[PDB]
Amino acid sequence: ISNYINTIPVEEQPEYPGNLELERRIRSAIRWNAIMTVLRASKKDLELGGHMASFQSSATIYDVCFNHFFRARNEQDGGDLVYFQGHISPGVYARAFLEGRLTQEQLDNFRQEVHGNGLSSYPHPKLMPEFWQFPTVSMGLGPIGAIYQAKFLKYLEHRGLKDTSKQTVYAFLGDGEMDEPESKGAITIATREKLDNLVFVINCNLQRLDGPVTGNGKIINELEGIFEGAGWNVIKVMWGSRWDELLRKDTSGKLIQLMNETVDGDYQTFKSKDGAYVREHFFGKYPETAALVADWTDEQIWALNRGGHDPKKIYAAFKKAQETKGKATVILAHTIKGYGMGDAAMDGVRHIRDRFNVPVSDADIEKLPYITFPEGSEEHTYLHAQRQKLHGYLPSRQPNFTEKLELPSLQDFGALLEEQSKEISTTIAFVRALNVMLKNKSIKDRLVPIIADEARTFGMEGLFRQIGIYSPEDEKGQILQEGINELGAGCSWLAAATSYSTNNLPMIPFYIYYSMFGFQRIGDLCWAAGDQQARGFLIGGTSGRTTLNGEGLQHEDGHSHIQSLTIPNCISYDPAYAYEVAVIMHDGLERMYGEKQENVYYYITTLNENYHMPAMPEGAEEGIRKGIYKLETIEGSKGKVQLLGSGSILRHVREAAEILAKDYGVGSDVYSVTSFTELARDGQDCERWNMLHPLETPRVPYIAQVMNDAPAVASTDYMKLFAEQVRTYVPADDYRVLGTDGFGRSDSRENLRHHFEVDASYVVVAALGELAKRGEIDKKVVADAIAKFNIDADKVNPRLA
Amino acid sequence: ISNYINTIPVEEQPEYPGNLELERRIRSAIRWNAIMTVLRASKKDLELGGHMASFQSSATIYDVCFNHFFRARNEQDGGDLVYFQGHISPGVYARAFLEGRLTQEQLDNFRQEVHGNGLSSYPHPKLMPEFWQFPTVSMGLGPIGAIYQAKFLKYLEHRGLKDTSKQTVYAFLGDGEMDEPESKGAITIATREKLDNLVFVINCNLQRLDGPVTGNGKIINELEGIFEGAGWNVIKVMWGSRWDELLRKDTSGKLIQLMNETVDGDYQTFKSKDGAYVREHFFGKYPETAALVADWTDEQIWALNRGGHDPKKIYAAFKKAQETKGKATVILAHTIKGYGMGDAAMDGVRHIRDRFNVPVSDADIEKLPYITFPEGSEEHTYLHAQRQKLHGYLPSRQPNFTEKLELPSLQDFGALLEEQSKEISTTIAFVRALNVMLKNKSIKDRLVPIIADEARTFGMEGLFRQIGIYSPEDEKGQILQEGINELGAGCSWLAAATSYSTNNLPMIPFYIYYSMFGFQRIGDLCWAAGDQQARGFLIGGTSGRTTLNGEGLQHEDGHSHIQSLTIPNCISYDPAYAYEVAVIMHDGLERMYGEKQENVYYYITTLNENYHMPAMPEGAEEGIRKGIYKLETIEGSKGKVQLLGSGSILRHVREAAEILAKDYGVGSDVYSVTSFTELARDGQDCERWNMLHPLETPRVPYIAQVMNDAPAVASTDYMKLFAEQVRTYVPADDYRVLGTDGFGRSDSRENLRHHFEVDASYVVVAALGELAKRGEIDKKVVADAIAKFNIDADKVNPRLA
Ligand SMILES: Cc1ncc(Cn2c(C)c(CCOP(=O)(O)OP(=O)(O)O)sc2=O)c(N)n1
Ligand SMILES: Cc1ncc(Cn2c(C)c(CCOP(=O)(O)OP(=O)(O)O)sc2=O)c(N)n1
Ligand SMILES: [Mg+2]
Ligand SMILES: [Mg+2]
Repeated sequence: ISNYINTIPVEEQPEYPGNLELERRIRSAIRWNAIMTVLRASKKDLELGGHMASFQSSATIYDVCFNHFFRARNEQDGGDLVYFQGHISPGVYARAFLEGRLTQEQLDNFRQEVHGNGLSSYPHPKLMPEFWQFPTVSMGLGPIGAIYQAKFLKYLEHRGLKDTSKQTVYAFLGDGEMDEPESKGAITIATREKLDNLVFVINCNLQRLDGPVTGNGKIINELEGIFEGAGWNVIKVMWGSRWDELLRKDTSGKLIQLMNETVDGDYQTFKSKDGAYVREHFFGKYPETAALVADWTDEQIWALNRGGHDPKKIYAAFKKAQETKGKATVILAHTIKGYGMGDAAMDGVRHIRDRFNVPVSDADIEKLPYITFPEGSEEHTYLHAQRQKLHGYLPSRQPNFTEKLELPSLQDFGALLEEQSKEISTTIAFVRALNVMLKNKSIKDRLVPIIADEARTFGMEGLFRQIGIYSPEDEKGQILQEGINELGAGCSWLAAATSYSTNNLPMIPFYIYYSMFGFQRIGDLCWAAGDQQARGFLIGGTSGRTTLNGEGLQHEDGHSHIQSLTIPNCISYDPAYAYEVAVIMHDGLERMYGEKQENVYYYITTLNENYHMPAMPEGAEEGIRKGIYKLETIEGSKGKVQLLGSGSILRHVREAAEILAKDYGVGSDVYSVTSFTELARDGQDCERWNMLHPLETPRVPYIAQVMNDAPAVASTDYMKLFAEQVRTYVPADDYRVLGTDGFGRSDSRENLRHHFEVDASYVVVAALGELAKRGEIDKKVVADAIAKFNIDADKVNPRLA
Repeated sequence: ISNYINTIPVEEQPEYPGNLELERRIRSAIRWNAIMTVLRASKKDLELGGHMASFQSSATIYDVCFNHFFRARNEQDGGDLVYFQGHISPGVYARAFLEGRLTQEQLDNFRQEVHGNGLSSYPHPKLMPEFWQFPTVSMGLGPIGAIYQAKFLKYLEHRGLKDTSKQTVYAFLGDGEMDEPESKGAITIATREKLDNLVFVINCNLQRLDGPVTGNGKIINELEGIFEGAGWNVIKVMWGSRWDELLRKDTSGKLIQLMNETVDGDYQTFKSKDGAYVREHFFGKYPETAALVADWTDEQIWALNRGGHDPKKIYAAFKKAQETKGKATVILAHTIKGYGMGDAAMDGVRHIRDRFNVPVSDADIEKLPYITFPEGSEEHTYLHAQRQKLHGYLPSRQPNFTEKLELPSLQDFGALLEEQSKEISTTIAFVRALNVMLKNKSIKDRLVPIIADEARTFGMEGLFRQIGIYSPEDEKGQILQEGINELGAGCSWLAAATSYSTNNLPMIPFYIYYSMFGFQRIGDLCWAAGDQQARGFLIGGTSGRTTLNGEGLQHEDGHSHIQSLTIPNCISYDPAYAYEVAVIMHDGLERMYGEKQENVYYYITTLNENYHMPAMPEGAEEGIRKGIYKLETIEGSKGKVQLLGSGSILRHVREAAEILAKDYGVGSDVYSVTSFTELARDGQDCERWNMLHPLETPRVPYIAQVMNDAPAVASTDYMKLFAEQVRTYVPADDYRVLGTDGFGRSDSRENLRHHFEVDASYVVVAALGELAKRGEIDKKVVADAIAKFNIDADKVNPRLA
């Protein structure tokens, strides 16, 4: 940790290239418009919300960037990728409006979007697909997402995919936000990969929402110490030019000491006082210091500003960051929260109007008007001149990539559609589908297989020889290995899955990991990924509660599908067979990267268990994509039932169907449910349409179109709700659901399949139980089956076990 | 960072206190038994799994701690809290067996626990409630969990609740694991809080699972750099004692420069070779280094070992960490993964038996026999003698606290059961409930309110002046303010929620935060919390998709309940009224901290919306607990329906009921569903039991004992699956569910509840639609309602919007 003064001495500070006075004129109008936007929304009294004090402390930092650094998307690259602090959006909206990119009506619709012409509270690409790019309001996700974005940009270059060398990734963070584990949790990665195309701009106003980050300490010193220890280039922007001659004057080194020894809380207090308090309490600590401002009007004292408010001091830091190579730079900008708001952080409105010399007369001020710069005006000229010199305006977003990809047809996945000689798993099927894609000229180099240490478990190690491991194992390596870091890998996946828009270069990621450590461990990023319109594939390997049998409690995933079904634009599947994964993967590619360019991403759970893989029934394609199709019908004169299964459990309900037919003469319809969730979504859609169109003929849910009314039983490797979610749509009077509710534990697949009551014997007993209720069979026969199958009717509910 | 040598010089290292010779024998026996355990499970060929290489690399570190450092739970405190690395469990089981705490049958039942006498793969309290304490296999959770456990212990001491001053928290981590953002993302807090009762012990064998952590780097240096930069005391245990002379006679400084410049990849290459190789490639790099070992035989060179394998080196670091105050300490133990296993890294195991001079014949080697030390043997005496000196054996866990608390009665919350004066929200109701508790003499100081920055949003800023904010606002402050760090807040919550077991001091944490950042953001921690038998309350504030109306996409929670229902021992509630919040909180208090000592934790979503809070209907208590109760029935001569609601949407369902009655003559039964999830679970339990007891009297779902068969409609601020989850158990033929499926956006509550098709208007059209279908009313009546209510029957499905 260095002294509590700027990192760059004024002697090494470059000349500021802009018109300081004209820029302040433009900056003040933006400040005013930002405040009017939030104030106008406030007037509605609809509890709309919005922030003001934050952008007030960082406006000048953004201002210098928009005028002298931020490159907009251009013919060569997507420009600088700016991860704007989410809640300073009113300021971004204020500038866009001034640039004529947003209308007055839109600003008046701030935080009112449902009707079509409003603005989102925060950066939400899904809501404003041509404006916002990176979802940052969920603190912590911005810094790590940016780190991996910077890394992915380097990847594109090294692979020779695109020259991203002129792109800088900027993460604008708050100091309170750095407390999130994800904020500093991955910073050593920027050093490892020498990400000199990444700049962290932490706005150090010393306060978070309900108070100061560390009132008893020095947050800027803590930040410096850890980022410096992490090998980052640290630039502290502490004081404005006014301090320059003061420090130069101080030969006793007492100012540095006072500055160094004063704690956050104190500094924050001074800020709420007056020149008198400072000179007395601050400067009054030592005579040597008091004697510096001794000849200072208290108003001269109170005039000393924090470095984050001085453009000249801000410019030096960004110019230096821009020049630095070999590592990432973090700029710690010292600011005042609620800067120039005084009263805050109509009398207060008159205050900021005066404070920033805003061009609004006393006759207009009560109208809370927005300010605009006419064409031909000095301000209008400069505002656009600076941006044009920087390639245009940002934030901006292109929702669809321009190129046409020549995707592999399903036929190209032929070998997977046929019966397998060897017993394999859906994971081996996945790796094989990847290889089919690796032979496709058009997308072969666009594929981005991602791993988090474990490859062997997923039999991914065979790909290493064919495509290599990105290791700037060389800079041309194609597979991204992120180590034991599920969040970081999800971030690389997000960078690749949204590359089609950000860089207009579609990249198709395939991130495979232990399914349990998916939505459960990185769920907030998965939700933000949907916001970011990510188009890619998340592969939850070693899935199913009873299939990853030895690992136990914190590994056995019998619910990721319950977690995944909560994301609107995530398409989840739990295939049982290899031909299904091929059909599913092919459909995803087509939907997402085909001409449709559907803003959706895929989640496919795959297995680590091998078994016979039959050939795809002819014409089963549409059903597989839809989520269900009848596998076969079995004859039986004693009765009829329908049996549904998915994943590794389908194999077991299929065995229950043979037992039922053989030992009980009960026939059945066997269905492979590739997606209980897509089927649930379809039923809901039909029911909603029906409810909304009372005079129209009721639409029939696909699952209801596929199934009949015979008593049904379903079993899967997930908790019962996974299959229960389609109850409303099952056309049978009876629909029993077996599932793996309860905490996992270590044992053999067989022992677990019995414990969780999802094996063949339970399916048979469940099927028999319904026919018994119908009067088709004697209750005694089901009671004997329970006995016959060594089933403990009185063992604790697995959910409780 | 510092030189690549041991932090502690020999002249400063203390005399080893134990019998190294005897200790090696015992250690070798534990090494053997651990491998026999995993190998024996392997023989079963049931894909049970288990690891061996990892524990082989860290065995001596644990051995020195078990012999001279670890304090077992005792009469005064819970002893040292050790977060044992997850996959080295075979080594912990091997020692427990040698200590006579585990039987050979149990070891023989390693990873086969479904039947009663087996052992879990990893540390899982829920599965082995009296053995394991902290769930660590999900990497990253243990380090951050440990930091907040150390902080909580301090908290207990500052608040005067318990002198935890003699307890040390050890987090045994892997170097690969440190890549998880959660691993280093919060190390800065240990310095902030001066956690000199926290010791991070990172096993630096330089490799993850599928390779080195950073082959082209030095993770020990990286680790050292960031931890020291974060203010921690870092102690490096690099080289064994054989290096001392070499380093001491090397006056040129070349050996250090060589050690310093060598990257991890080459170091690892050295251990796969032999002495000759090292002599040429490592020492042969320079004439001065080559000369240090010129007099050595390739064997004497091959014998040079890593510090983490030398008891004397290990001991010095743990001892030194023991006298370090004012901050936490990180011990970087340098080891060899797959140590002593050589080749591997039946009879091929005879190599390790040779390697560690294991006392088992080459004829019995194939039998994979366990080693034990007979009562009276020098080894047996020393093993137990060392432990007794340290208060016994660990790990061990106590499932229930011993003291009896005098919990508040429901009557004590009487004011909350009456009709409320002003319009308040369920969050105000929650804070008021907390205050009732804070007046209880028995539990007032056992309460642990936890907030992540935001307090005023939840009106918690009012408890500050009352109970204070913990600051070691003083050190006796009760409220834990964890800033913008949801994971850290949940870790403090976890430490508190399980203090009843680890310290036999029941503490009752109430963590309130923006619901969206609960399970979605810290779900892996939440799952581990259930594994750790956590007893506390998680309060999801500003919950509901349409209720936190202005915030939008990344804040509007309409699915946290779908995530929370995936955890078996978490009880979820979505109350609409203040009296319900009181009954649920009282019930949870009694269930968890009452005589019942039920291992479950609660999840209550609360609102930021104010509306009329009615008086609790006499006798509604049990129904509120169970999940549903009839609020009232409204008369209607034209038809009848059932209307269900929860949270903030219930009042709109009641509004729909009046509309139906007043505008259409349709009567209804209105139900308040406090917990759709608990009703589903109950129904699932009923049908499961029914299926398993076919000859017996069928069990009726509680919801079927409340509802009747009139067409039903339900609406909640959550996606449709939240209410649809009870379909199977709803006794009505028609059951329409309205929900907030889809991404959130900014707008007014009114506009949002209409966009998400969940307001009174949609409930009325849904109910009327059901009657028209029954021929009960004209289809034109529903069509006109849709018109009357300005409903867009053809707008896009909110899920797709
Ligand atoms: C994960 C998460 N937690 C909490 C919040 C709530 N929140 C919080 C806690 C804010 C305080 C921001 O403090 P900061 O120091 O990061 O930045 P500023 O002081 O510059 O605003 S702004 C905001 O929306 C959030 N958006 N995301
Ligand atoms: C969150 C998470 N991700 C992945 C794994 C899988 N995993 C991984 C990736 C291991 C490698 C351990 O590497 P390490 O360096 O932390 O430890 P050792 O070298 O001492 O074994 S052990 C293991 O079970 C896990 N348990 N938890
Ligand atoms: Mg701040
Ligand atoms: Mg390792």
